[PDB]
Amino acid sequence: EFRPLTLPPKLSLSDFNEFIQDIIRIVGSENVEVISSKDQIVDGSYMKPTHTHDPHHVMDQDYFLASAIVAPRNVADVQSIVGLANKFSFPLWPISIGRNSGYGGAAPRVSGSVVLDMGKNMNRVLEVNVEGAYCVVEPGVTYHDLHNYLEANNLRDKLWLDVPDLGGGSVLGNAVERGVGYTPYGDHWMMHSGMEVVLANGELLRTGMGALPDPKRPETMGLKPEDQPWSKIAHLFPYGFGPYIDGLFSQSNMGIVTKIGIWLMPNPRGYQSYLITLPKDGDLKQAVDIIRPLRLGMALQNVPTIRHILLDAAVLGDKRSYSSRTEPLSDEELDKIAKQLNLGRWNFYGALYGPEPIRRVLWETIKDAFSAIPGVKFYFPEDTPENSVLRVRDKTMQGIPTYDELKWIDWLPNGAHLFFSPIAKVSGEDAMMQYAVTKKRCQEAGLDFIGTFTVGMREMHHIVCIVFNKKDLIQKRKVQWLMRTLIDDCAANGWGEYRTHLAFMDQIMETYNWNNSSFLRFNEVLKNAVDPNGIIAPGKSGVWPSQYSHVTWKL
Amino acid sequence: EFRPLTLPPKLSLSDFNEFIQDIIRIVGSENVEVISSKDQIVDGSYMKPTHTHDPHHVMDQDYFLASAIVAPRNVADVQSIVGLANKFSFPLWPISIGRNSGYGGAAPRVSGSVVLDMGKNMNRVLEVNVEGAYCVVEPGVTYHDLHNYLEANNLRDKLWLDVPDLGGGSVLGNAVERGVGYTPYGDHWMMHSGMEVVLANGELLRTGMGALPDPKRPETMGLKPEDQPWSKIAHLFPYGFGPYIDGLFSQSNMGIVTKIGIWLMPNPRGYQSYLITLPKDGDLKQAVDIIRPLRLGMALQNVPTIRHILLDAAVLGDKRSYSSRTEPLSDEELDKIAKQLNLGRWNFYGALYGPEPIRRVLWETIKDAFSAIPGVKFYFPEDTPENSVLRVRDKTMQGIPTYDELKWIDWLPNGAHLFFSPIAKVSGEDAMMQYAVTKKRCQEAGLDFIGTFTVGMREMHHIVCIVFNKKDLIQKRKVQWLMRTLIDDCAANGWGEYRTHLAFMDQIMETYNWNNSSFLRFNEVLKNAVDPNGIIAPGKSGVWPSQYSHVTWKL
Amino acid sequence: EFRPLTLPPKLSLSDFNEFIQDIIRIVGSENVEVISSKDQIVDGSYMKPTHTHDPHHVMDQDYFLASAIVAPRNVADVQSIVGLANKFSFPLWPISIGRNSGYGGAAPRVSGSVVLDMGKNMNRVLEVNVEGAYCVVEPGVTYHDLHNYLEANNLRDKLWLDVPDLGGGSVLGNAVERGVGYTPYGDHWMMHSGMEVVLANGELLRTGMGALPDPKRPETMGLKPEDQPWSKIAHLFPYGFGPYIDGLFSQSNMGIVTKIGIWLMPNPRGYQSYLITLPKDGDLKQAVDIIRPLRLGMALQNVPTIRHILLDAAVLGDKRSYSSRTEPLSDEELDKIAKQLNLGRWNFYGALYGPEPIRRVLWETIKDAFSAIPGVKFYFPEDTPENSVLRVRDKTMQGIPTYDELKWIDWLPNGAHLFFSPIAKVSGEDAMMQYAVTKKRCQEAGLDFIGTFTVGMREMHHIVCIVFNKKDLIQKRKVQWLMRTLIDDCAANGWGEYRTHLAFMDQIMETYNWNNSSFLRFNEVLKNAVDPNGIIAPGKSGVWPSQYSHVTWKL
Ligand SMILES: *Cc1cc2c(cc1C)nc1c(=O)[nH]c(=O)nc-1n2C[C@H](O)[C@H](O)[C@H](O)COP(=O)(O)OP(=O)(O)OC[C@H]1O[C@@H](n2cnc3c(N)ncnc32)[C@H](O)[C@@H]1O
Ligand SMILES: *Cc1cc2c(cc1C)nc1c(=O)[nH]c(=O)nc-1n2C[C@H](O)[C@H](O)[C@H](O)COP(=O)(O)OP(=O)(O)OC[C@H]1O[C@@H](n2cnc3c(N)ncnc32)[C@H](O)[C@@H]1O
Ligand SMILES: *Cc1cc2c(cc1C)nc1c(=O)[nH]c(=O)nc-1n2C[C@H](O)[C@H](O)[C@H](O)COP(=O)(O)OP(=O)(O)OC[C@H]1O[C@@H](n2cnc3c(N)ncnc32)[C@H](O)[C@@H]1O
Ligand SMILES: Cc1ccc(O)c([N+](=O)[O-])c1
Ligand SMILES: Cc1ccc(O)c([N+](=O)[O-])c1
Ligand SMILES: Cc1ccc(O)c([N+](=O)[O-])c1
Repeated sequence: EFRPLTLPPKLSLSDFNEFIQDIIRIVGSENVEVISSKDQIVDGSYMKPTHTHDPHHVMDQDYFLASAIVAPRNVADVQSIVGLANKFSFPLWPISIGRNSGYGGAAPRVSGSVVLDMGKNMNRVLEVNVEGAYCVVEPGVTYHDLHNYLEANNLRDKLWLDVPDLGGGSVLGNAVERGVGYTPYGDHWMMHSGMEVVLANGELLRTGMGALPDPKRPETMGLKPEDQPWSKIAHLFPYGFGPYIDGLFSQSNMGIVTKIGIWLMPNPRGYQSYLITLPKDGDLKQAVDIIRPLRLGMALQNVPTIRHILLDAAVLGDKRSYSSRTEPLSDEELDKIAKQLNLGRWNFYGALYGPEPIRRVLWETIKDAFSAIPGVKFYFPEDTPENSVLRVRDKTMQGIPTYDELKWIDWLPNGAHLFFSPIAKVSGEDAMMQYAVTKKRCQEAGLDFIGTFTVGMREMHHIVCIVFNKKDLIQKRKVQWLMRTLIDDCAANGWGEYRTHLAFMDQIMETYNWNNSSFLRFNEVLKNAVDPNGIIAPGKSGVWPSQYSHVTWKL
Repeated sequence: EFRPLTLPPKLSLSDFNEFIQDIIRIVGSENVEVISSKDQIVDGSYMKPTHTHDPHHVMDQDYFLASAIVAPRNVADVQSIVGLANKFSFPLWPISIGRNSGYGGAAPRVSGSVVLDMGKNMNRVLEVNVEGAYCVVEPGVTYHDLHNYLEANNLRDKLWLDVPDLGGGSVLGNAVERGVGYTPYGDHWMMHSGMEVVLANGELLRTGMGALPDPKRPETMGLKPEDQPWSKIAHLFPYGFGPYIDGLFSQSNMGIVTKIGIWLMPNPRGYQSYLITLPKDGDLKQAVDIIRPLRLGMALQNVPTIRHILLDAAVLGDKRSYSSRTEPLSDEELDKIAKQLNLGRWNFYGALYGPEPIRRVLWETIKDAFSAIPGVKFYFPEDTPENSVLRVRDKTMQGIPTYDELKWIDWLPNGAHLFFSPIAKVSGEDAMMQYAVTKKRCQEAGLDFIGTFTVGMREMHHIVCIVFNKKDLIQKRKVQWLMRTLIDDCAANGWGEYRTHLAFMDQIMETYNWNNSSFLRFNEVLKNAVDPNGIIAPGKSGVWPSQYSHVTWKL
Repeated sequence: EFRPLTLPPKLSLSDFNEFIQDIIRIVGSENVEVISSKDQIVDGSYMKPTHTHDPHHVMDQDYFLASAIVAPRNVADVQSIVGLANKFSFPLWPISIGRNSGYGGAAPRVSGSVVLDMGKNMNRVLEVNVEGAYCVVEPGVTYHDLHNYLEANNLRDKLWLDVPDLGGGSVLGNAVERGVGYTPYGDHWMMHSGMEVVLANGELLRTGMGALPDPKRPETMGLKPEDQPWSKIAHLFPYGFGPYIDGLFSQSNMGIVTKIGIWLMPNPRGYQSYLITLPKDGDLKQAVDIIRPLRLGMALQNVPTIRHILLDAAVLGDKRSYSSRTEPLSDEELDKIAKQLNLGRWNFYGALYGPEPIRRVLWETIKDAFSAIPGVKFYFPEDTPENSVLRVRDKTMQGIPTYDELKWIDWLPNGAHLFFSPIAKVSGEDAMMQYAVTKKRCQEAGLDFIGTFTVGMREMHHIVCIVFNKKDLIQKRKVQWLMRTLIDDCAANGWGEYRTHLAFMDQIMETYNWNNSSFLRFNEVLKNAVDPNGIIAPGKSGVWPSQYSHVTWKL
């Protein structure tokens, strides 16, 4: 194609054309796609995501957007595209699914960048192994896809998938990002083993035991490396020998991932989701403290989650379906909605897995522990209305994907999500302070507070859900202001953020400044050593190649 | 001091002297120690380890040995020593305890290197936190030290330490090496969070949330960075934000570690070790298969271990105390010794943790499962003689360190350990093949086979114990030959090794050659980028700085 | 000499010795002085200042301190010392007087640095010219010295010196720093013309018209450049032709200044100091607003100053001589002390200069303007007790130096000054907000607020006087905390600082970060271009040469 709406820094249209001309010859025109005009700038839907920019844009819609899109047919193409990118110093921005909304979606940090759609063609579930209780996968496999594959193959009785709320995302895309999930296998990054990735220099590289070569059998002769099988231990033990480099690949521009090993929980032989509604707002504090020991003690098995009242209601209804009021709902109004829905001002969803004797025993401990809270009330999914959030999480908590939760994005008219995500201690006092600070700022911006803690062993990801109408420019600015201020306040109180949207990766990296930004400095060193040309996703997590001046690029 | 018995490559005695002269001015003479003569080359004891070379030398005793030794008083000294090392391009080789015997002990890969004794002065238990259920520590803290600290502080009822067999090693030294331990917290590397290390350039760097700075209070003003407190989440969540670099620090020369966060298991409120003796040699196969599901299913909680007959006997007695025979004992003789000691030809030690109802239920499942094996017999520690290996592991399985196990090193006269450690699937067929291959080679070398599997979730570390008399030069050569051959055979069958001795790190790295040694190549890139001068432990895990020619150095 | 208590970064004692050995050969032993021991670390007095470190240390006393001291005999030596410094890459830190206390005194930012005492030998008043109404001077001339020179020469009737509070400082040292003074000639940096300085490369360079060479007369033949006379216009017009580089020399490490032109106010033919006591604390606001127009309108001629009550009392008495209380005095107590001393809660000192008709007219306007304030009261020096602060400033306001003001440093036991100095608008509202913020933080730290505004045309330097006992380590930390917090708060409100102490130049430079620290980046470029080796005062104002890593050095 001819003229992109915008282009990478320091490059002529003459060069873009020779570059794109060459890519089309490689992947064929069916695969390439140049962004020539506004009618191309459509904000999709979660069901059919837009690969050109951020769907949930806090900033201008056309702010971050690609010059083109390119779907490699397979690994060889990636190696090739990468080679061309080096010739032109054209920036790439890889993606498996494009489903990362609330964190910038498919949009690239630096505009005019070519977006590699790793997912379109490399869609394959490469392997599922019952004895090893794991599988292998390409960037294209969403959670739903895997679930079906297990189900078609009747393997669902043998092994369970762990899954985040909405089911559409890339299994590996979410993994590299360290996204959370609900079962005992909830920490996604923790559950991987052996990976494969294309370096900036286009060379292939497996990791961990992935490096020990599978011995040569007559049947495997002549295979290209990307097609060669993995050795037996590759997916069973992550460490390998020597330095453990896998982390360099999480949340970073060090290289493009092509396949990845992921564990799978054997069917536990027992399950029963549950609920415990906390009556008061202040109950958040005692509940957390009651939880701390249950988590360390292994009473609570999976990643449970304390949900705010509005989150469950957002799933059940629009703000309009509850109040004509155009401002943050009052504590009074919040108490009222809970009475309508039968929920507490906070609501703890969780689960039990195992044979009955284990389950019965755990259930006692849990129920007995939470009783210290006046007014607590325990419901099983059966015990609730056929639309309840519980009936839904009951599936999420057992590997069944769904999409019912997107409904909450609809609280305001033109829904658009934006996640603020500070980490917080498994402490009632710390959790209480974080909530208050986040709430007041929200009120200042005119937004309803909404969030959910997701309980890790020694920590909790506090996930603030900023819903906002994507067409009110004023609200957007208030929102940008909201984010930036929240970042600084929590920072000023020991709180970090585990992930964020393109428009703030720079600010958040800056919070990580102990010892004069020593951490970032070490990374850039690794970065430039690995990708001299800064071809791969420059600016991810705030790491900039030497070519990009921090003055022009930071934000 | 004046003249070291050997010196680093490419360096004058004139330079060694100016270098050492300067170090003495920094750390004071009490801290430095030059190796001038043979009387200095004493092979210590496990209780008082030698810092100058390998105690268990398969190779010549004086092969790998330092030019001097230097104990930094604190972090500032390390930064300083490092700075001098760069001026002279003198190679450093860090160590916390020196306890890594069976993997080369305190000896450096490249001879004449200065050995940093990080442990002598930086001995402090920096923190223990009950709510977070973790602690922080300097290189000097051994497992015993921590246990006492917990016990002095009466905290032992609140939190348990995880511990490897012998208790003397460095808590962090073993952690960076990814050493195994017995409780549920057995995977040491997995249990860390937040670290601190000195880069080749001497700059400080915390990691993970360690990077988010603790807000400034009047009390903490003026503190030097190394003395500054960590932010609240630092030890609670390992990921931080951006690339997860911690692995670059495991089994590698990327930098020197100064402190490290480590988790601690809350007292489980229940415990009972157990034993299950497998009668026949061939029972190894079914036992493994019976185990696979129990492990994934969480029936088996901690890292259990299948011990070979001779290992338990070595603890109970010398080969001489069982046979005047100078060659590998026959299967007949092996069957006989088991009858004497009441053990099976294989013996599964493990444990249960939790309230009685959980414990009772698990015990049923386990006992019921293993019964498929004809002749199995279950003993509790009480049910056995007051010297039994079980009475010992009962302590190991609950965080109590010991030293009773060193007795096995004594099988031959001049005991000397050497660990061959291939990883193997949690499969009876795979486990059986690995054992046979390892045994035959052992027989070829005239050595008794001895080993123990240590069961991970999806894998098992097969630990071959090569005992050999450290004074028979012939036996040593047979042993070198043994190792090298075993490395190649297992390689030729998909088997890797998770760790090894200095004399074979090069060979083992070479097994990891998928795609033309792509893995090693990526590392050297990272290496040279990070330490231009190759000052830090060159050759660790086989990674060589550009200065060392692979022709002269590899081995 | 042999061994300095500390040394510059990256340097051997062997090198220090060869370096110092060579300097001694140049300047002779009388001039050099190595710091070998603690007895050398004496905190002097203002009358006999210590050249080795900070007298008023907020930080550890021995924190910032030189390796040695060297007094060049003349310009040639400076050029030479500089040349040696380049060979060794030894850092220099120039100073004229050492009188910069409350900003770190004679101490160097980077420790172990050699301190050039420019003042000892280069002490000469090079010229005084009545028609041009200016003079020329070396680094050694203090204000008192110049005053005497004028007075010996009977020139005092012809021209007046402008002078800061205490009279001991270097006329040029204070000028390059942009220090303030009391007469109409109060802006010191503004009053200079033509300078001379030694570049990092040791080359000489005059500036402005200083560059146009004085034509050659037989009498001036053979003169060395440093001894050559200036052309006629050199001291009369500052701009010269082409880029105006003089500013590169203010508050920066660009080069060492050797002489400098400075204007002198012709005797005005009339003078009368005055006072106006504002009764209430809140009167600060209206007073400022009444002042704004008087300043722009030229009613107020010199740099007047609004003094806080405690400042005048500190001069009159110790906190102990007013209250046994160990904490910040109450507003009540403050009102009481004013009644005792006859002063307002704020007190405006200023002056009139000119023939009587001008003076009479101005006096009316001023008196009439300030009357809008209820309770104001106007005193002439005559109208007050023979110890009054007014009797003192009456001299300061006419070029007469004094030392009476040091008495205020004595408020606490071990007096030690530390200046916080944010700039503020000539507005009652802005001035009021700044005062409140600064006061509350002071109260938080347990310190009495004390300060004085010094009124510029369109702005006011708010000078917060942090007195603190230099031996209470706790108080010191509270103070460090005080400074750092004040810096951030004022920053968060548009307020900058025109100068500061070594321990905070880095933090303050960071406040100046518009557009991604663009300002600092531009400077480092200029820095490294000019001094490749970073020999000259690295870290001044936060500007670091490329050799110093920002991670290790910043603070
Ligand atoms: C709207 C929403 C989002 C959401 C959620 C609930 C709602 C209502 N619940 C989630 C949850 O419980 N846990 C979670 O982690 N995320 C959840 N989200 C956010 C989002 O939907 C998911 O995180 C989703 O998995 C993200 O999208 P996807 O998984 O498809 O990722 P992507 O679009 O490919 O972007 C991935 C990013 O990582 C890097 N990347 C991706 N692929 C590669 C390859 N092959 N190589 C290198 N880097 C890669 C890119 O930087 C890209 O930005
Ligand atoms: C003889 C023996 C050994 C043994 C064992 C049973 C017997 C009878 N059981 C073990 C077990 O159950 N699990 C295990 O991991 N090891 C066991 N061993 C072997 C050995 O005793 C232990 O592994 C022991 O912990 C190792 O010694 P130590 O822990 O003291 O380690 P070290 O002497 O300091 O050497 C550590 C190596 O790692 C690197 N290193 C160490 N400190 C640093 C720092 N600060 N910075 C950077 N790198 C560091 C070095 O490369 C060094 O070689
Ligand atoms: C305690 C105190 C201080 C004070 C004051 C009242 C009291 C009670 N009143 C002052 C006032 O009204 N105005 C003012 O500007 N300062 C006042 N102070 C602070 C201090 O006493 C004076 O500012 C004093 O003039 C500073 O000391 P001095 O003038 O002697 O300066 P120095 O010791 O030489 O340090 C100068 C700095 O500038 C750079 N420098 C100095 N000479 C050179 C040369 N030749 N070349 C290059 N740079 C040079 C150095 O960086 C040095 O740090
Ligand atoms: C809904 C949601 C969004 C982003 C996250 O990171 C997340 N989590 O549990 O980690 C959950
Ligand atoms: C005894 C021993 C020696 C080395 C190891 O690595 C080990 N392990 O369990 O990992 C156990
Ligand atoms: C007393 C004092 C101290 C530092 C200054 O800067 C100052 N000034 O008027 O500029 C006055």
